[PDB]
Amino acid sequence: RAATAGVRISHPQRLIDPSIQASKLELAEFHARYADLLLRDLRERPVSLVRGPDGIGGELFFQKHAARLKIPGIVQLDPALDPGHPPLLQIRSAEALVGAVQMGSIEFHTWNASLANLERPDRFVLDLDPDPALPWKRMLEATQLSLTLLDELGLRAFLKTSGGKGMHLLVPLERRHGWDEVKDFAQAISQHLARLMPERFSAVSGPRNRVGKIFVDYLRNSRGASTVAAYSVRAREGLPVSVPVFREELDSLQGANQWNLRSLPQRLDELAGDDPWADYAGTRQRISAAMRRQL
Repeated sequence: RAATAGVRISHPQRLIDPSIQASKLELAEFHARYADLLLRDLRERPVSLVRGPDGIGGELFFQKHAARLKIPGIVQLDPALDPGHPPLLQIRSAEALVGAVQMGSIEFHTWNASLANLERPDRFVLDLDPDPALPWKRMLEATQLSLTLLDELGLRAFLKTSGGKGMHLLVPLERRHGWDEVKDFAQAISQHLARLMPERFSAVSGPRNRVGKIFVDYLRNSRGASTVAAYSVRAREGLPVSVPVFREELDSLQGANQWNLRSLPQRLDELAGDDPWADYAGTRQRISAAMRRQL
């Protein structure tokens, strides 16, 4: 089990994705090999799991809580953090990560807060969700326009493909605001973009509210909500990976799912050390009165 973080994988040959002949064992090995990358996000944050016991051709279980865990190493958080439910979950090691895969996990989504203080988010996320019939170039322009606004606000943002159909923007914040304050700020950004360019942006959820447009989704900033971890896999055809990218290579992208679990190695080799999110951990910013004035 040297390639699976010491974890025994049952039914190693069952297929997670028949389209590319990706087995459960392959998925487990990917998580062992890149555990450190995924842990850059998962290590100190509560995590929600997307489990697919029958692969992507079957259905998916979105799990936040668990009473009994068969994942050696997985941490069960204090029930007081979410009364009336079994413990929340936290993965802090490769063993726990691979163990989750052994138990059917395909996706890992994290909270916008870390164990240091789960009542003060350390980031907010903006997910640009497009109409399933909108040209990719539209998402490209929408991303640039969103980044320009963030720059004017004086906020450093970190971009990554979603592995699905849109782009994700992570904005770190000092732990000086409550959940509501941060979510409302994110919503204010969405609404601002919607008022400036209503033909491009929407600040209201629901497909019928973004026909031929892009919804600047701020709802993942609700306490308990979560966002796909950078470098993690999506339970979709081709097993796409969510990949951090440089703003300078944004217009060179052709989709939000160009990279997958097998092409990630090529991506890492091409970068050869270059880290799109090199300045993430060192970023120190907070919500200011000036930012609220601009919005």
